[PDB]
Amino acid sequence: VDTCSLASPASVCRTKHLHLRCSVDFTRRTLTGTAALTVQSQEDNLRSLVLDTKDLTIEKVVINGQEVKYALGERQSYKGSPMEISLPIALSKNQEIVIEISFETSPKSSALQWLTPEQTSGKEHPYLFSQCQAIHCRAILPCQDTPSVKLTYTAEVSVPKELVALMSAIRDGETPDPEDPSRKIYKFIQKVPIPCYLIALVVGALESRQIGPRTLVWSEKEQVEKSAYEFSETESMLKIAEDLGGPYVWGQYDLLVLPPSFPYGGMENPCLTFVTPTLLAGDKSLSNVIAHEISHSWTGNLVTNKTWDHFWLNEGHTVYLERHICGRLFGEKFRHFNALGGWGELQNSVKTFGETHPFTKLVVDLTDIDPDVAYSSVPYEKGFALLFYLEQLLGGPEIFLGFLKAYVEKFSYKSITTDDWKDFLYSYFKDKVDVLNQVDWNAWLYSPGLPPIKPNYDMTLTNACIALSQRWITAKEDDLNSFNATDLKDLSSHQLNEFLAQTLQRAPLPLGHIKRMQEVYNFNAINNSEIRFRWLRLCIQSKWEDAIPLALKMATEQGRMKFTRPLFKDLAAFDKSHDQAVRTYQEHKASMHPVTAMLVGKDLKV
Ligand SMILES: c1ccc(Cc2ccc(OC[C@H]3CCCN3)cc2)cc1
Ligand SMILES: [Yb+3]
Ligand SMILES: [Yb+3]
Ligand SMILES: [Zn+2]
Repeated sequence: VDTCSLASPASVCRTKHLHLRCSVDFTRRTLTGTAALTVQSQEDNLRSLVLDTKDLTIEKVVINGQEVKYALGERQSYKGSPMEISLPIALSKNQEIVIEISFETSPKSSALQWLTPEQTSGKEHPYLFSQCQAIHCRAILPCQDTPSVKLTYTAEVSVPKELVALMSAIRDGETPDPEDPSRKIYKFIQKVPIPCYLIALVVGALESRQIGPRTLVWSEKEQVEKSAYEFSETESMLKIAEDLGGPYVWGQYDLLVLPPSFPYGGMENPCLTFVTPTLLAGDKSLSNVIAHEISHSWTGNLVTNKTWDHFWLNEGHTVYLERHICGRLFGEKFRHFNALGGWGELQNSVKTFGETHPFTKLVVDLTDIDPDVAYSSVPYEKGFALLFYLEQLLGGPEIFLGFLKAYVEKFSYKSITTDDWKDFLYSYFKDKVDVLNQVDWNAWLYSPGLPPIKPNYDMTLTNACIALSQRWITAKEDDLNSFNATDLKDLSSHQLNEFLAQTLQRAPLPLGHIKRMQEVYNFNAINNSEIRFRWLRLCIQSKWEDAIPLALKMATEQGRMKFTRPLFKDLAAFDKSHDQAVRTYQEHKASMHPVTAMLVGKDLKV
């Protein structure tokens, strides 16, 4: 059972389909309409069921054409309020009925960010986007808000006629709205069963450009050309992913480039991946995020974690596939470079939480924990590290990719636990059980801290990064003259980033060192978001007051939490910028994404 959901579990009843009919009201910042849930009883004599809700106003519940009794329980913090519905006729096992709930969202919906025209590229029209993962779908519509249940869906969405609606589904046409000529209705169909966290909606002044046989990129007009170029490797990556994972079942693979406040690098919404505009580096160098989102089309969207305690199944396997895609495109030495960088990020995460912290376990226990507070690189990188270690134990990448494909095929359209995964690993590799039994399963799956063993990494591309980082760390004042722009001449953007990551792991450095780094490398000029993030962190941690306005600007001009949270935290930790950091958060809080505002507030103790 799912300790993050208040709804009836899958063992009691299962939602098979959602038909959503709604209207997006920008004047009120509300979504209003009806959610018709087709529900299948899993029990004899079923007379009631419970759904998740969060800050929803319920008008009525209709079954068999008549209003029925319901009750909203008390709010249980971030979990929201349970909604018990009294069924008019007792159901037999496997009987299906349709329950139509009339509802309206709150402007404060934690699933939604409502943007004013000023907050968009075009400055004329407003914009709305959703982000349900993990447990925010209940803040859009009443549902069994657990990934243990998979449903198909159809939707009709009425929007102001100058705007476009898109969803995690196949577009099924548009018409003027008969109830309001100032509006358009956009229709959508998702015929593959999905967990509700994958329900997504965007409304805005959107344009599209074709970039491959099954891919359009969508954004505001101002970003279309740059996005088409940035993500032009998409089809090549989809082809490799199909080779590794099996058939792509979702029809199209479109991309949507969101406004800068989108809180994450990407979200693998089926048919329509959402990405941060912080990927728009100009040189395709941050395309691994696209590889990651593509990979979720198998690991996550087809094979799904049964509860959020098992989130590493989604992420570890996706990072594993991501790094294989990038290895195929750019070589095995590059895969190792990225794998080793990932271990570095895991080191950082473990150090941040502390080596005994429960959020550093691979399988977590989210009982009475807000999923958004637990979120970190751990499931990604500790999960990847386990799979990479197993690859090395079991005879290499060709062999292990055989397992991955078989795993996806075995559990397609299902929701599974860590034990399901482990049982299948043992089944697939039955002739290697002696090797499998050498793994310290209790440590890897259930213990906090760094894994009990570190995999073997090729160091070829990393060596120059470490060498230069070490030169800086061990430099004394009289060595600073020796550094020069030529030091960087043979380093790729990825290597510059890794040099900064290595150096940040030892921060602070002396202020004069950091001043010299700017003098000779001109890192202030680099617009690549990953590099700029790490550089500004290094500058702030090393107490360079000149970097304060730069870091405040980056923290607020975009909202990807990977960057915004640590920049604010670093600015708060620096005495010279502390008061400004707090004031800046206070001033921006009302117009921030609701989850980002919550987490930055928590980080700052404000
Ligand atoms: C370990 C850490 C967090 C969680 C809960 C969780 C899972 C996914 C989440 O997704 C949020 C963003 C990540 C990228 C797009 N969605 C958030 C919280 C479970 C295990
Ligand atoms: Yb159609
Ligand atoms: Yb010296
Ligand atoms: Zn992911």
